[PDB]
Formats: sequence, structure tokens, C-alpha cells
Amino acid sequence: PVQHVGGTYTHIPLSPRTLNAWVKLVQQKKFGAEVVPGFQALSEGCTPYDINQMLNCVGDHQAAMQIIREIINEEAAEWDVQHPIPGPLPAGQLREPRGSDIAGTTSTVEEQIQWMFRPQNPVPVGNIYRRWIQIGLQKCVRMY
Amino acid sequence: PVQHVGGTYTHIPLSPRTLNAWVKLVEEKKFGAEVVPGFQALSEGCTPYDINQMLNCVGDHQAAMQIIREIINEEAAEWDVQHPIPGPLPAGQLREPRGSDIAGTTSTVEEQIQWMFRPQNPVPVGNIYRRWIQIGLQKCVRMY
Repeated sequence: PVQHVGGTYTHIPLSPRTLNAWVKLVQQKKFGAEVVPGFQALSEGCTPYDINQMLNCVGDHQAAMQIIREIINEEAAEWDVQHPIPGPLPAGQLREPRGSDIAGTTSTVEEQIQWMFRPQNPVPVGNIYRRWIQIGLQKCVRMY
Repeated sequence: PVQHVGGTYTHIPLSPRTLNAWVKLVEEKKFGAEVVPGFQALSEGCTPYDINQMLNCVGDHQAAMQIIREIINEEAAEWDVQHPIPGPLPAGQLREPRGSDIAGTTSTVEEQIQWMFRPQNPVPVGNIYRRWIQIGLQKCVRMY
């Protein structure tokens, strides 16, 4: 998640108990329907980096992880079609997020927070990524 | 929770993150099944005092709270039947916990910690209470 202290936005990790509640859903509910609402709830306010921490326990269940990854790739690819880069990037300027930046594969949590909380035209990359994961989890539920 | 720093166990509250995650979990579907494993993880290592904070954070769900209260009262009464007293308790000495002590009604957090961590027959009052709350939450899930 993101804290706002000295007028600055910075990362704060999911508490161990919060992450452990997710981990316990994932291990206990074998990708039954409530993984969906559980993810929604527990991913509230998350950055992509945080979501990627939540997906660490999902990597223990490759069947599910494969399903989810395929959906992430699809959604990232469509994002990029819908957001063509006009370029080139001005010196020193943070790029607009690509699909892989939203997924947190190519971005730092500091970049993520900048997109989320910058003063002009923020991009809610955590919430966009959470939608992608929800699509994937819904598919896991219908395929397990 | 409880911390142990140089020979003294003391209370540390659940983080605001953790408590807010619990709230989100409860309200995603309004006591969807996900609350049961989630509560287990979120309340790990808690005192009754901490569990009561969790409950007060969802106290606007009065229907659920009444269902949980009835179960607490049942379990507390059966705990008291199962533990007739008998002492002797010296004037310098913490009583053995009763049902209302386990529930955090008639006990302070310092008393709870004393029972949980004393070396002479500790009583895991937090875990006992957690068991009661689980029964109540399972009932909430079915009755909502």
C-alpha cells in the first residue's frame, strides 16, 4: 500500500497478517469462488508490486498461476494497443506506463506510486492490474 | 499482538492496515465465506483485546455482531461449567480466567497477556476466544 506522511507518498508493505490471510485463502480454498472477493478485499489500495507479492503464493499452484499469467499477458498487450507511444521521451521524463509497467514486471514501486499519485494525470496502475488479476482468478474458478 | 522485549511481554495493537483489511474483507460480500480463513490469519497471535478491536471495527454490522455475541455467551457459559473454580487464590494473585475474561469483557489486556505467557500453566485465552469467534463467523456466513 501507499502511505502519505511528509507530504510524500511512499510504499508501505501489506502487513504480514494481511498477506497471510490471502495466502490462507489461496492454500485452503482450492480456487473456490471466494478467492475472487477475497482478492478484491485484500488487494485494496495496492500497488502492482504489492499484487506481485500476493501472487507469490499463487506461484505454488502452477495450474492457477499459468491461467492468471496468460490473462495478464493478454490484458497488457491490449493496453499497449490502446496506448500507442507517440515518443520520443523528453530527457529525464518518466514514461507513460506500458502494460508490463502496470503488471509490475518492468516498473519499480516508486514508479508505480508516481503514476498513481503524480499531480498531473495520474494513472491508477494498481487498480488496473487488480482488474486483470480478477479476470484471471475468475477463470481459475471456472477451470479448476 | 504481544511483543517480548527484555524479559517483559507487552501489548502492541494490530496495525491500522490490518484492521482496515479485516473491514474490507467483511464488507466485500457482507460476511462471505472468505471471512472465516481471513479472520483466522488476521487474528493470529492476538489477545482478546485485539479480537475485540477487530469486532468493534465491524460494529456497524449489528446483525452479525448479535449472532457472534450469542455464540460467545454460549461458549463462555460452557467454559465456566467446565471450570467450577476452586482456587485457593492468594490475595497477591491473578485469578484463573472465566468465560468473560476470555472474551475480554472482564479482563484487561495485561491480564490476558499474563495468562497467555505465564510459565505456570499458561491459558491461551486469545486462541480460545478465536475459536469462539470462528463459530460465530461460520454462523454469520450461513445466516446472512
